[PDB]
Amino acid sequence: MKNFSIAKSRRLRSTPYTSRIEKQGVTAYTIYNHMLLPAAFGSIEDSYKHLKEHVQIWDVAAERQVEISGKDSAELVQLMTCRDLSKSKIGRCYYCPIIDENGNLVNDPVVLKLDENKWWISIADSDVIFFAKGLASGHKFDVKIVEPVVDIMAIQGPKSFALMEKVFGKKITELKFFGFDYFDFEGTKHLIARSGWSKQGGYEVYVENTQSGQKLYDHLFEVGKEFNVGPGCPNLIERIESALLSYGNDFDNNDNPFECGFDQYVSLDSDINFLGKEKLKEIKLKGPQKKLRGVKIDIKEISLTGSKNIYDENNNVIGELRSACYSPHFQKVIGIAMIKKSHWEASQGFKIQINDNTINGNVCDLPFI
Amino acid sequence: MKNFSIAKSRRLRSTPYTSRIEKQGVTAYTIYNHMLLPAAFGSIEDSYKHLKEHVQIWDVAAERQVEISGKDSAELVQLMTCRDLSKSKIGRCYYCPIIDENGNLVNDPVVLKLDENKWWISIADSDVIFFAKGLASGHKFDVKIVEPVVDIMAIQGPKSFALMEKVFGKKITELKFFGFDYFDFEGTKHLIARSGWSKQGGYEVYVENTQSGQKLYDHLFEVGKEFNVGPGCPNLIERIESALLSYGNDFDNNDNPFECGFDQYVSLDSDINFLGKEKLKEIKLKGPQKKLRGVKIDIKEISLTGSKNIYDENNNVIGELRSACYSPHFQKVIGIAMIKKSHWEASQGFKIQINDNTINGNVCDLPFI
Ligand SMILES: C[SH](C)CCC(=O)O
Ligand SMILES: C[SH](C)CCC(=O)O
Ligand code: NA
Ligand code: NA
Repeated sequence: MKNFSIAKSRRLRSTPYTSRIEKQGVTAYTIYNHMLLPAAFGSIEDSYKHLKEHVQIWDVAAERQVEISGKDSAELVQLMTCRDLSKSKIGRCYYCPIIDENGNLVNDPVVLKLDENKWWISIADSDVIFFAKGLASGHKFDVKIVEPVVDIMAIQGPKSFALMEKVFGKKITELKFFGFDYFDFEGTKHLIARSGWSKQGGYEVYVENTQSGQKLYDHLFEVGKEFNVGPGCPNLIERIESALLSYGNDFDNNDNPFECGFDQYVSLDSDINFLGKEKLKEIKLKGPQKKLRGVKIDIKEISLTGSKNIYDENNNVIGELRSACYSPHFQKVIGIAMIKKSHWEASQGFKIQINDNTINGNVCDLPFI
Repeated sequence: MKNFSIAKSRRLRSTPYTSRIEKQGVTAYTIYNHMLLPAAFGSIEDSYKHLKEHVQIWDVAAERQVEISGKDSAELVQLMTCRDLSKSKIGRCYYCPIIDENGNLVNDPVVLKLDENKWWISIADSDVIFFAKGLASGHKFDVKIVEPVVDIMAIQGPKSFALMEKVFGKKITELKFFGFDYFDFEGTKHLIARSGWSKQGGYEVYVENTQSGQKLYDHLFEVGKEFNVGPGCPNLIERIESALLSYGNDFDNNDNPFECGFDQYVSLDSDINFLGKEKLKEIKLKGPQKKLRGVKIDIKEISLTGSKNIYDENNNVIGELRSACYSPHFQKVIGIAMIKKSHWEASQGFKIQINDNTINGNVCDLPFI
């Protein structure tokens, strides 16, 4: 067979939105945090164009939360990330790389400060809950760690502001990027952040009152018709163009933050302790020997399923292509690659095999646009 | 909306056997430990009938290892599990429930003792490596924790013993259940255990030398025609009939071992140190308020995708059906349910609504066969 079906089970968790999206045209799934995440609603290029011009509602429930509360909750959160949260404020979100004892990436979540003693870690695809539970036990921290009942719905695209203002009124229009607050829908208060896995604008509704969230979802589709609302999901083209990096795709637990472009989030000259701080000072002094870069490849199609080596003029491996797609903006394939220090330079040429032909590409900066 | 395609990416990791199985009729995938695991090679019932009579070769690479080595490795491994490993022997495998600070299940792995200071933990679908790393950091254990390059191939079914003797000779016939040793194929030594996720007999080859394992895979197909060898995968029908429990399906991180039938693996009265030991003591003394049981249901078809409530005659919820399938042995649907203390007793009747019909079922003992 060309394509393979996904086998559903209790373990591959459905979401509060599954029944809805399966009547709205979902065509493909991925699995993310042991949960179904839509991957396509037909053509990825059509979804891309729609996202960039209108507004979409996304089931991103698979963006699970790790809730850490109690007296040592701030310290535990800080312990897991190289980002300095000492001046963090309630009602703000923070991109916080989580690192291990080697200094290598575990996850790249967004952390929400709900209170000094209550934190939500909105996670990429790894079981951060168990890292946090292991740490808390070993460090004898006084915390409560749970995966709360939170199922995010995202509202993304340029018309997201107009749609959300229609439903929630003027107060939501004051919400700054990476801020959050509480908004009423038909008597139920929902936490809403101005965030989401696109650079096309919008919000994430951290649904705790599930039935109210389901009714909100339906209401967004009803009153969003004038904005050409449609279903959607994180988009492969948009996210590669925007250089939104994906744990497990672009970087993994063999990579450190300096190989990923995360330099600005590694706080080494502060007084905070976090895992691997150690080794990260050593890495920063010598500098990385490999780093994420963009590539362009002159061909019009690709289906990347795993790393592909890229090569030099003496056919020595100089990198690994990790994410890629056809970009309508460039009218060629673009992608994200881990490249050796010899080949970092934007415009640097390389070779790659697709099917059985050697094809030229070149290195470029991130983001692409 | 009936079947949906899986969307491949680097993050949904391929295996050393993917290219082979995709020429041998794989039709559906699940995701297990962030890795592709075959779910079907066409009809499940046909696969079931074949497994029960003949022999299958399975890509179960998604059964990842956590390797913990070094001076404090034995202690860290024991810290994670309620199973007493104090008399454990090199060359033996042990079923070791992994427990958190609440006494709840994190994973149900099998642990292989390679050396006093080298342990492989063969894991179910959760990121045990991060639990280990968290614990090691807080205790400052002198250990190395890695996911090694190990990609299990299983050989399962009543003809597995004969096929493996054909390749490896008399000495493999001496291997006892849940034992392992090293066996030469074409000059390369492979760790082989008598284990696997069926009750139909066989082995798991813990392939480290990937190229050799690939050659072995091909060789088993060539020399296994005598035994009607075929490809296959963990089988839903067989595993439910055999009462093999799956983390995320039948039990999860809200459940403790005394709700799951794991009592024989919980060591409370020895000197071992592990998480949740106190709470397990507290829990064992009250007794569980819910437990896994078997069910039989009077219809001939089911497609279970998540928990289904099961009801008494007056519409009170008395449990949750968590895994189910049509069983050709019973000529009806069977399954595994978490049932409340009021309604455990074997033979207790219940109701379940499947679309337009309320269907009768009853509670039963595990195992079914
Ligand atoms: C759920 S999004 C925030 C991430 C999707 C991806 O990594 O492919
Ligand atoms: C990989 S098997 C050992 C388990 C598969 C399942 O839990 O469905
Ligand atoms: Na989701
Ligand atoms: Na696998």
